[PDB]
Amino acid sequence: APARCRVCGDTVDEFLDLGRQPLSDRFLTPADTDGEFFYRLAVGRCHACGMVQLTEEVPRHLMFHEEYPYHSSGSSVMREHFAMVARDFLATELTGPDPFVVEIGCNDGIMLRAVHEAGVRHLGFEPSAGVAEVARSRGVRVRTEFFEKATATAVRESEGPADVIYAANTMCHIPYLESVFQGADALLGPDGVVVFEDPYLGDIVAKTSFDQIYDEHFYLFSAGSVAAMAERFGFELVDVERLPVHGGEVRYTLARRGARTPTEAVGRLLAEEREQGLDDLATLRTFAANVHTVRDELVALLTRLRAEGHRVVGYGATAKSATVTNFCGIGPDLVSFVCDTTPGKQHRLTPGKHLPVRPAEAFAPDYALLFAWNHAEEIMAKEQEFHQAGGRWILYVPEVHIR
Ligand SMILES: Nc1ncnc2c1ncn2[C@@H]1O[C@H](CSCC[C@H](N)C(=O)O)[C@@H](O)[C@H]1O
Ligand SMILES: Cc1cn([C@H]2C[C@H](O)[C@@H](COP(=O)(O)O)O2)c(=O)[nH]c1=O
Ligand SMILES: [Zn+2]
Repeated sequence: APARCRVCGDTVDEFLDLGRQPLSDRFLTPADTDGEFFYRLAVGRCHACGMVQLTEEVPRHLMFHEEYPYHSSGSSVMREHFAMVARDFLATELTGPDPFVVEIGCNDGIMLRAVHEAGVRHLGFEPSAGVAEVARSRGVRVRTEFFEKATATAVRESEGPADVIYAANTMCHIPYLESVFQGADALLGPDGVVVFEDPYLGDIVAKTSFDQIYDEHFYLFSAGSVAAMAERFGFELVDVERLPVHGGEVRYTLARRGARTPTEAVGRLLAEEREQGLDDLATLRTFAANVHTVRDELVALLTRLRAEGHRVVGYGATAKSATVTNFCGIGPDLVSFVCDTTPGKQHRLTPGKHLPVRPAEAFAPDYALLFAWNHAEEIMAKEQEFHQAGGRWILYVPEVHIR
């Protein structure tokens, strides 16, 4: 029997079943292995409001806790991006004599750092206690708390109204959006905005990039779903922008209903989504057929390659890759190990399928399976050596192909 929509409570129509999955970032020490968590990863569309979402939630505190392993400042290009975000806010929203910006999911303080440094009052919400502490050491004010209604309301009471509430790669992790927006209601000034950027459903379908579907991406936002969501909560979609990062995102700007005028980009994106059928169950079924084809093809290839004695190695032990390995039944018998630059992932086995993770230097095989497809260019150039040697790259986004 079907899931209830986490926004409006109506029935969700499941369109893709990705099977039993581990938590995407629980890399196993061989010393433990035993009590590995699995859940059923599948995706559906609310029948009333069209919000695309997972049909089983992972409990928030099993993902967001004291050992949260994703550190934002690992990425130089993401450090640059969030500096730019900070500068953009200071030029446009945080222009007053004593403004205030709240960030949901501030992580190691990669964006709020630049706001603090501009002398602007701020507060991060970061429930993962470890990274929260990194943000604090860097001067950012942080509450080690989940942003929701009550926690947002107590910040209003002690610190006054916010001009901006920002969330980057965070809103799609939070099923309880109503509580989030009751929080925003309490906390924003009359003209304030909620601004969030997350993986975009349009790019997922166009690219068949189904490895964007894993535990921490409860929602696959579009302009259409976000607009309806907003409307339900007394908000309004007033700006949108497409971002190239993390495989394709949109940054959505909401204000309170009737408070701001929507930009021409909003209507434009809404019409694009409409003519492309992005709101149709039927389109999402085509996507799921395309995903099955990718699986069929990727498996057939890897098995052909093993029968012919070609060694295959994985490149990039991405959080996304968990979905591909578990969905495709790819274990050590089809890919011997995965090269990764993160030392907290090395000396360990990948979530669910338990591929050994070895350092980058281990790379120098006949074929390399490129899991970090969103950094393909960078990777293939760094490793020209390999492909000069007759090495070949198997990619599965947007299709199974070799290069
Ligand atoms: N209700 C909530 N309020 C605030 N942060 C939350 C939350 N639920 C999850 N998070 C946090 O959201 C983050 C998702 S990862 C995002 C960090 C990233 N570089 C960025 O773009 O901000 C984690 O650090 C996690 O602890
Ligand atoms: C770009 C790159 C990423 N990786 C891995 C590290 C991370 O685990 C992951 C990509 O992180 P991102 O999604 O935050 O950009 O891929 C490598 O091992 N080598 C590389 O050259
Ligand atoms: Zn709904």
